[PDB]
Amino acid sequence: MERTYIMVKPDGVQRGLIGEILKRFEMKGLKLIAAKFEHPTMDVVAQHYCEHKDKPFFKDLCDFISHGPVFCMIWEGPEAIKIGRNLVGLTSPVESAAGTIRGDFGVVKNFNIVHASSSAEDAARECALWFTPEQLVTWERSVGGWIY
Amino acid sequence: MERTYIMVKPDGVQRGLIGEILKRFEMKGLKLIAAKFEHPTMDVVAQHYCEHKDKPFFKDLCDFISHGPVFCMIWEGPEAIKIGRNLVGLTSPVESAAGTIRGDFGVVKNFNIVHASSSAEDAARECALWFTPEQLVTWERSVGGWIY
Amino acid sequence: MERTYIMVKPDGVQRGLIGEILKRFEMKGLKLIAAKFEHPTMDVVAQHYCEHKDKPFFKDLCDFISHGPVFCMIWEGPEAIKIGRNLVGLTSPVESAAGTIRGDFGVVKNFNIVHASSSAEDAARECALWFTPEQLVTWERSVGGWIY
Amino acid sequence: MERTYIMVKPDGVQRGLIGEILKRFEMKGLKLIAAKFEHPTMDVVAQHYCEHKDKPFFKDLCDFISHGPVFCMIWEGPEAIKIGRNLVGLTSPVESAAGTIRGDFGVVKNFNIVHASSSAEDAARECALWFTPEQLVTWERSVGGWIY
Amino acid sequence: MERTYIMVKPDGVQRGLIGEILKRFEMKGLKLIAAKFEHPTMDVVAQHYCEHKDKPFFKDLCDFISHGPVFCMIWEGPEAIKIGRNLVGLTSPVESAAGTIRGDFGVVKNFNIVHASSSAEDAARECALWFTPEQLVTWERSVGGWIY
Amino acid sequence: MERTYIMVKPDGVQRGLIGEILKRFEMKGLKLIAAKFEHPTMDVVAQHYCEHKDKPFFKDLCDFISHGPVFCMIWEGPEAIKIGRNLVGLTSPVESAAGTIRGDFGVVKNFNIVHASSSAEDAARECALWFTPEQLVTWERSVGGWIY
Repeated sequence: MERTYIMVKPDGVQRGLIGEILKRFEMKGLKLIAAKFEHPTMDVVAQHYCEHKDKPFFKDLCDFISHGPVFCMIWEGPEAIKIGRNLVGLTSPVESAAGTIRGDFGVVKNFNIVHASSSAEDAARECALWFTPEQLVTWERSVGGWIY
Repeated sequence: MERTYIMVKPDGVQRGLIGEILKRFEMKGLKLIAAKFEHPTMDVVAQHYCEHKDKPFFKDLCDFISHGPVFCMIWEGPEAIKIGRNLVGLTSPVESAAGTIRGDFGVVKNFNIVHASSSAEDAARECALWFTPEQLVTWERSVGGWIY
Repeated sequence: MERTYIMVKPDGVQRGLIGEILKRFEMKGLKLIAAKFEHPTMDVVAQHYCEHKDKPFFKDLCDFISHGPVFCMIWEGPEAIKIGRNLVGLTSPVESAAGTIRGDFGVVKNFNIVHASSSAEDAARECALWFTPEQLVTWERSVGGWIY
Repeated sequence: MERTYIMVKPDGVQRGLIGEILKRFEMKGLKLIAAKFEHPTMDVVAQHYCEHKDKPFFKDLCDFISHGPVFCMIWEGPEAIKIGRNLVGLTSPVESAAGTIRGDFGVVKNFNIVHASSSAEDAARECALWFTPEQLVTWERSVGGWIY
Repeated sequence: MERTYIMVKPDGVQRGLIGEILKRFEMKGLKLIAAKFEHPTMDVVAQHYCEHKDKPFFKDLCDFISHGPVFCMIWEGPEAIKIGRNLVGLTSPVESAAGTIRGDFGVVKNFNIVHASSSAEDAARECALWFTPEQLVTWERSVGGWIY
Repeated sequence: MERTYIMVKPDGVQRGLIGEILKRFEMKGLKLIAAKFEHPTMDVVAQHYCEHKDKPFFKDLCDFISHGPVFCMIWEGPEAIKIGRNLVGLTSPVESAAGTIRGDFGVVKNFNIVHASSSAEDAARECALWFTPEQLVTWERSVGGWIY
């Protein structure tokens, strides 16, 4: 039972894919916990990409996301993190199978539409980093017991 | 040039229609300004429904929405308010034409999926009431000039 | 609280529209009670079109449906009958609005894809005529109380 | 039995709507006669829009369309012209109902995505003008006898 | 040339997925032979799942399916069985790729939405068992010679 | 940076799939350069299948396509050729994964709906063979820099 951080990146937003991406997660049956449209701050972006702290691309990459806008979500369910990765596809859209977001919509990795958490450790950081705890929604799905 | 407040209500959320509704607004070409998933407070709900202040249904209605969850949006464009009404349909889904959200998904008015602002005055209140000003996103669509 | 009889006609079946039509009624929120794919008997068709018993086109119309195949459904809900008409469109496709089954898929009256009960009296007859009591399914939807 | 001229205008092409529009005509059941993607010539554009020869907005209207690109189509069927109009919606998208092309995707009237032949007279002119005799395709649909 | 048994399980029906699934089989081009919505009998269920006669999870598995409802189908085509498997995905949805039924809509394996015949042996058993000879529909597609 | 030739074959045209296919390539992000609907000449078909010049099935395959109709497209982008193969699926539909054109719509090799250039060498030949230089459209997408 997990929560994963999913983020429509600026290219996703410019291309009008927010609704499509949300809907794919919703139909999959993960439970929505948090969502918001935003212009991120540089500090949040720099923490988000902390693992790439001192490499040549770091500045350009941070600039691209902090310029925004982005659409932020947290989704909940058994093996949510792996499911997010499955729905999104591989890092390179050219290697992504049709059916996945990247497979269906992306061309080059610089513009791969959407972020999904990579691991339990990344998910734990990302969920707390992008959303304050008052933004987490407690609710119960009448239909939930037929999903898991 | 207007902004309208659009809200997926609890029945919308339970039925898995957040993504579908967002996507219909996105494809229409209105520009997204603000969005968030939330559990509303009674005080916000009571202000939202202020025009029904002292009628028999007021308590039940406020309870239904404040129990939540809801999905909140603001959308921008020429005649956004009228466009929101067009996409959503008439108050009673049974009177709503197929193609509209209510036409395509709703059965009875108590469960009509989604709220759209009714008028310029309602929109002005609703946008400021549901969203703090730091939640409004400034951005520019590369494709915008082909929409309006 | 009503039950309406809905029938994908042979032109609809030939064109691969059974699923699309079932889906529209399902997405609308009506509760499915009954469904089967069949080659109808001439007796049932002749009863179905009994109001036209003594008219010129009667033979051709009966043969058309009895030759089949058809897909039969019963759908339940408040004002299901009116809702059926709303989803299907006007008798002639050139007059049906986009969004409806005929408006989206039909070209001429004789190939108008699908049948919906026209009134309470017709539905009462059609539901019992096309389906036996054994073929009516009693069940309870967990999400049902969010629809009506 | 008519032929109507349908043209995806530059805004339609910029917004990635060619397939969406083609698909809607195709699902409606009209028979495709001709199609091509092109940069139109100024001569053709001024001739197409000749009814507007002496008018303030003529030079801008022509420039917009001849700058291109456009996707040109011919569609065949009983009452094809009226049907084109039904699928597309009214001149102004704000006044176009959901389910039509303009109702689902348009906002303003300068950017209303697609053209449809207005009348029998207009259709005959437009077909002869945007297409050459040898671009018209003769073929027969196996399923066609189930459409009209 | 094969016939495969496809069954929308109770979770599928609860989640409003009957039309979605039918539509995917229909678009794939397999030919529909039989369909019905039913509350299955305990006798049929225990027989269908006989390979699991003596096992801890037998009594719960049968109860789940016989409580119902289910939507039953037969689909015909060259290598229909393997195709059913391809459309549906692997037993566990987490391991099912996007684009399949389970990959797009499933989360856990107890709630994996739909059954598909596993092998030729299984298909012949399942068809004879969930359907009676007179529920099988003989018909011919005009477009069928363009599919196989 | 590549151009790939994509062709809806007669079975695809007969089944109403032109729009669906155009839409998938458009949604993927490749830039449309060329498109037309046509009855192809035997000369062009024979060249198209020249690698099979001296084989038994050659006559039947040539007749099948030359009888037509076909819908021809050229699509541009980084690795367009590989992307074309990815969207279309494996040569045989029973082996193509759900999500692909063949995986979603095809049943057998001979009716596999659509053609995509197989390699750089094939694409270079196919683009010039099926289209004249005059039919290539030069244009610039406002949203283009968000795709690649």
